[PDB]
Amino acid sequence: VVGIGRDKLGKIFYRALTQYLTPTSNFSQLRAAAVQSATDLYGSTSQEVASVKQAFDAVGVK
Amino acid sequence: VVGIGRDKLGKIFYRALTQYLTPTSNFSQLRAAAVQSATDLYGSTSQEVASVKQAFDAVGVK
Repeated sequence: VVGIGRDKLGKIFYRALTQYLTPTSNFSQLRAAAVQSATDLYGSTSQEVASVKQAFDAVGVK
Repeated sequence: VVGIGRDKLGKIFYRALTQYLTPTSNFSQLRAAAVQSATDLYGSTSQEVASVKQAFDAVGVK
């Protein structure tokens, strides 16, 4: 699973938008925002961060 | 009114990244990707689409 267990990504991504993201966002801004979000929500010793990272990998290159 | 609960938001963003997004992505590209994910998942005139849009809309104003 390329993002933990789909629905569980919710917390990370929502936070990544409303706290870490900008109106003038690119792909990389999202990446950092999402990793930071995961790190804060579930700790960084977690596969939850690794899963956030994994999402970015398979973007168009499925 | 993010009427789905942050946990549902995860389903969307996995699909948004891996199936709908580009390597050379931007905020506007992501808007569509997430909205479209939510459409596929929960119908078009859906609270899921409403909650997704709202996230992007808040970010875009500050």
